[PDB]
Amino acid sequence: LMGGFGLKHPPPQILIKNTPVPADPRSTFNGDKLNSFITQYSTGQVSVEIEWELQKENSKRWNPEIQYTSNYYKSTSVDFAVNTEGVYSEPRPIGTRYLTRNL
Amino acid sequence: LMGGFGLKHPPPQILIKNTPVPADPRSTFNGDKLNSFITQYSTGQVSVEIEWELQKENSKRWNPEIQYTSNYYKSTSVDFAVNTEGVYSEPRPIGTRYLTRNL
Repeated sequence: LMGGFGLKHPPPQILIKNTPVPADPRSTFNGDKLNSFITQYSTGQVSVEIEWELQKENSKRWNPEIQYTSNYYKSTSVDFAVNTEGVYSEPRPIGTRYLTRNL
Repeated sequence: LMGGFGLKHPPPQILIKNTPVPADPRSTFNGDKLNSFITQYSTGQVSVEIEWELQKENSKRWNPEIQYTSNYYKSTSVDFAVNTEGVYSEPRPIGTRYLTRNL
């Protein structure tokens, strides 16, 4: 109901964790669990690639369609770009429905 | 200079004419040319088919382009259609230059 593709078997969820590294323990045995660790974090790269299938539009409409376009007039900044501070923003929401079809 | 493709050998020009059909002449020979004809005209069908080669656009521009689009707002008639009297009109001239490229 938020929109999308419903899936019985959606793309699986991917879990990631840092392995705990203990700090130096006591030199005499204690049976309690170890609560003292070295502080860590990790960084890296992630890639994702999706193949999409397209359904081409085949239409005998004579007159031109409605299209999504960018504003022609001058502006202080470009839409869908960074500003002076280096912040990327998205000006408006963009839907999918422009071309037409007979009911 | 009006714009277009210059051609040393352009598509050839096609000439068409009704063949003259004489009206009944005199029953005694005269050597002057015949100036009296039957009035005629012709109608028919014509087809023309052109193959066009396309140059695809390959671009890394991040932000959206300018596109030619039709007006969204309500109107008394549709652009590029017939009116109530059956007259077809073209509202505006439409150029070819919308997508962009680096200089």
